[PDB]
Amino acid sequence: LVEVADNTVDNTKFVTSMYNEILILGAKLHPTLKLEEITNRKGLTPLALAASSGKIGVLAYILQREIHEPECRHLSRKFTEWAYGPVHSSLYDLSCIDTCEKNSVLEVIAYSSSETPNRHDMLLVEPLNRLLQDKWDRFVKRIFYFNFFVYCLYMIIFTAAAYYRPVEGLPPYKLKNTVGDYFRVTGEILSVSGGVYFFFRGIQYFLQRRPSLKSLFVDSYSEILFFVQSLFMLVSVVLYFSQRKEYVASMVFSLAMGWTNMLYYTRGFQQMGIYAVMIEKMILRDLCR
Amino acid sequence: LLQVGFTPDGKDDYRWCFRVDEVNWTTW
Amino acid sequence: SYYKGQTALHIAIERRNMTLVTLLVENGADVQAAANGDFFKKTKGRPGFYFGELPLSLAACTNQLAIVKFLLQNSWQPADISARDSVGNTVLHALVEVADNTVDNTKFVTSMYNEILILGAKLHPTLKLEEITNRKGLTPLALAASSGKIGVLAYILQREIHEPECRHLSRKFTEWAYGPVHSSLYDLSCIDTCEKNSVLEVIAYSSSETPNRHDMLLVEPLNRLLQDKWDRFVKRIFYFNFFVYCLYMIIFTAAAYYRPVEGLPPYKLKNTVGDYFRVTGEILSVSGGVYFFFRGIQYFLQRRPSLKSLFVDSYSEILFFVQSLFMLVSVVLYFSQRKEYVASMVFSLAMGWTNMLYYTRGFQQMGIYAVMIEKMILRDLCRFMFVYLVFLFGFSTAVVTLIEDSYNSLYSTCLELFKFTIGMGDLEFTENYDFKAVFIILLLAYVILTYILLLNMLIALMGETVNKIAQESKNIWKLQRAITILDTEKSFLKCMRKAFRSGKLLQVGFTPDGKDDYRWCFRVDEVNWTTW
Amino acid sequence: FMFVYLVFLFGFSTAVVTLIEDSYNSLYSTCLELFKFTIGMGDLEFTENYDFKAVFIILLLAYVILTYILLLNMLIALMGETVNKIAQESKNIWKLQRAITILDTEKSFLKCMRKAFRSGK
Ligand SMILES: C=C(C)[C@]12C[C@@H](C)[C@@]34O[C@](Cc5ccccc5)(O[C@@H]1[C@@H]3C=C(COC(=O)Cc1ccc(O)c(OC)c1)C[C@]1(O)C(=O)C(C)=C[C@@H]41)O2
Ligand SMILES: C=C(C)[C@]12C[C@@H](C)[C@@]34O[C@](Cc5ccccc5)(O[C@@H]1[C@@H]3C=C(COC(=O)Cc1ccc(O)c(OC)c1)C[C@]1(O)C(=O)C(C)=C[C@@H]41)O2
Repeated sequence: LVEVADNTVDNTKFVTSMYNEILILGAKLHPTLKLEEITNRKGLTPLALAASSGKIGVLAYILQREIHEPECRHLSRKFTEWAYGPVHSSLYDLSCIDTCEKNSVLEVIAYSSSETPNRHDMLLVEPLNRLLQDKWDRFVKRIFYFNFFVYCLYMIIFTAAAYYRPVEGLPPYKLKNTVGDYFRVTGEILSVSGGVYFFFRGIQYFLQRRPSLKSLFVDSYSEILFFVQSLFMLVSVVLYFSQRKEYVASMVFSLAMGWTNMLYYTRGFQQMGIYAVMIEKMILRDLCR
Repeated sequence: LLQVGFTPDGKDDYRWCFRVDEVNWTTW
Repeated sequence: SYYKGQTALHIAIERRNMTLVTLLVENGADVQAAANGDFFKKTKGRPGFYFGELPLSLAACTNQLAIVKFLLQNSWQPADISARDSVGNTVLHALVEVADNTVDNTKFVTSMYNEILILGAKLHPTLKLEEITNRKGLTPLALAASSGKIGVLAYILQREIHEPECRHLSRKFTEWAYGPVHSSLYDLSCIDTCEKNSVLEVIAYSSSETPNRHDMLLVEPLNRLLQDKWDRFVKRIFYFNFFVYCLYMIIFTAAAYYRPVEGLPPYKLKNTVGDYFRVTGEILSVSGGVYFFFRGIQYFLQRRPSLKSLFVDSYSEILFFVQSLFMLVSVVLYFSQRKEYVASMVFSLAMGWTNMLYYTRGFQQMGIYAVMIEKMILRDLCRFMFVYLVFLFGFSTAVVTLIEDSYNSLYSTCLELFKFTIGMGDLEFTENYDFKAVFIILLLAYVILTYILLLNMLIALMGETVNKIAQESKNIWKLQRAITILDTEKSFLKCMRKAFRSGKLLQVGFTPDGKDDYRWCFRVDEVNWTTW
Repeated sequence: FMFVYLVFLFGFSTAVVTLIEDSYNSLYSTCLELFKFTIGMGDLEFTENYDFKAVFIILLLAYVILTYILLLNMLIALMGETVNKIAQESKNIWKLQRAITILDTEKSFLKCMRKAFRSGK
């Protein structure tokens, strides 16, 4: 019933109605068993299937499914606490919406391939929008701002240690006995440590997701760019340990990438996001072809 | 994490919840 | 707190229970008591619905005309139409803010407002309920005008009641209708120069958050009154203001052009006609500076605008204050015996000349250019500079680090790459810098990324802005004219006193108390023959 | 749009020439150099050692951003709207011009109208 849906008002209404009827009848026949917990070969429930395949009608039905019938209450997903007037307090189940299993509605909508048609409008469904806003206001916001602040500091140190690179002799360079030399070597170490961190982050992301080659750039632009910056710094340090003057040619690439990559954090504001999105599409659709 | 209903099997069910509110007065 | 004072009467009223609400009062329940709580208060932080604290206010705001009528005429304890809650908003206030600016809701709220007004007048002809203000000290008319409730404002301004017993209630009086023409008389009792708040003075000084302010001035009496004011005395005062500022700019330019270049400031007044003219010009310039300084300070004290809306709604005032500031600093440094007065003086002068776009607000066709330049500098350019500077600084640190062994200093790299952004660069690739291929790759990437991608991105965004704020030119112009008229009227008290804002001061009806009422009026006419 | 542009040009050029009265020697040459700045044919040399160099740089960078980028593209968008408006309805635009041409040609020569036999019959 989930995949037979075609995302039209008539078909969605019909499929949801008959889904309700079959669910009620099965519950009447077999109250002991619950049919919504059984997964297919891919190991995802009908709720997860509807969320993943873009079936916005079925997902909207299941998420806020309210059954008023007294004998059928455990079936209801959303409970209406009270309604004094225009306000109507409601309680949503959230039983398998966040941190539920290897698959969940949020974790599946977020990690779509961009082929899904309704992913942009899928997050508009009441419980998901409210839950995401609550998460953002609760603890995610300050962690994001701390992440942005630390990367801003890392870019400042990377820029300063790149600006004052010694110009006399061939690499490596003996650690001169001075405060300035100590600061320069500390800055180099901080830069390379950031490089290793970003390298492992990128590798583990690519192992987890394992994106298809065609959709490697449509949906992982920023991850590709952070991996490329880390790669260039890694090659630079390798060539600096290999006693060649050609570490700077890779280092400038790494640094300009590093600075233009703070457009990744413009994703956190409502007004400033589009500039970071335009630059992406305009470089992949138009310019490339 | 509250229990808001009773299962047909007679055992109380405890489930997570997330209270929300909305405004719609055009329907009276 | 949450339920403070809340009783089953409130639920029955909100549940549209005809009898239960009746039974509560029949038993002896008193409605004069009110329920106040965080849920009832008008707070956006938490869910709530403000219908007023008075139970009569609750019943009225809940669309129950029969029940409120019964309560008002209830024998046991009639509800007090004049009751005011802790906030101050009486029933009329509550009806005003409960409006949501929709055809159905506006029609309903206006209709029930009329019914309650007529009923109260019947009960208490002696008292008039529309003159009582809330804690903020503004009437329901002023509340509707301020909060953007265009439906309620349009209702109250042109409220015509044909009923013979209810005539003093009517705001607009129709003198006669020979045909398509229908002479009308509007009250104007509290529309201009009424109190510390008035409909015009409140619409003009909105925060731009109000949705209908541009379309609020379209209401008949206000548009007619503003046009009459503009045609009567405001127009020549505006043109005299523009002429005097044009002369002040000419003198400021001439005395700035012929500044002495020998020695350090101050300069001894040479015995000549030219020197006398130069010192006279300097004095005229500084006097203009003091005038603009005090004008700006008094404006900022009167309005006291919020920091966020300091630039959205006071662009021109900020610019005039900044010009005055630069001249003041220039004169201070000229009295401090430093040659650095000219550096501030040129800023002051270019500001002065480009500020005559303020007076382009007075023409219909020329206004938009002064409006575009504003939005395009505050919305687009400001936030696009963040996007551009990460690019410029990243690529310039990159470039200067590459060839540290035109592009010598970080400043010169910044300048050369800015000219690359705006199409005035030259890709010479002549001098033999180290790592030439990497240098070429960097700057070609930079040109394609900024000159082609980013610059045209900005150009398309600004074109969208221009397209957006060029279609609706009339609305853009009319509000600027309204603010100009209000400020000109307020500048000179005798100007308003002898302007005779109202068309006439006539008595057109008799009050229920039997004493003739004399009120201001402003005759208007209109044409509509499709209705026969 | 020339009214809007000339306040900018004259204010900024009086400003520039007053600053460095101690290419940019005469007010005429300031006007010409800044007009080429408006239409993208200027050069920000910043070479000769004028007094108050930082203020000079700030003035001309402000001028370029304000006129070359903001104002010129404002005008270009406005003219594009004009072209868009009067290019959609080409047939109407043409037919009236043809009508006036026909009327004037007919009126120019009286014998032309006399022997033209305006009416079919
Ligand atoms: C992986 C890819 C596509 C990419 C890596 C480098 C080589 C890149 O050139 C490109 C190809 C290119 C080059 C020049 C013009 C257009 C495209 O585009 C980016 C890439 C293109 C630019 C612009 O990058 C952006 O779009 C900013 C951005 C937008 C949204 C984001 O979420 C984001 O996250 C990091 C970054 C920056 C560079 O990385 C950079 O700083 C320099 C010196 C090279 C640019 O290759
Ligand atoms: C208070 C603000 C915003 C402002 C003051 C000065 C510094 C200003 O640069 C800005 C920032 C700026 C600079 C360069 C390009 C864009 C923006 O914009 C104006 C300000 C921007 C310009 C353009 O001003 C205008 O928009 C004209 C104008 C339009 C509508 C008006 O109602 C108006 O009333 C006075 C003026 C003129 C300057 O004041 C000027 O003449 C010079 C030399 C500096 C310009 O700062």
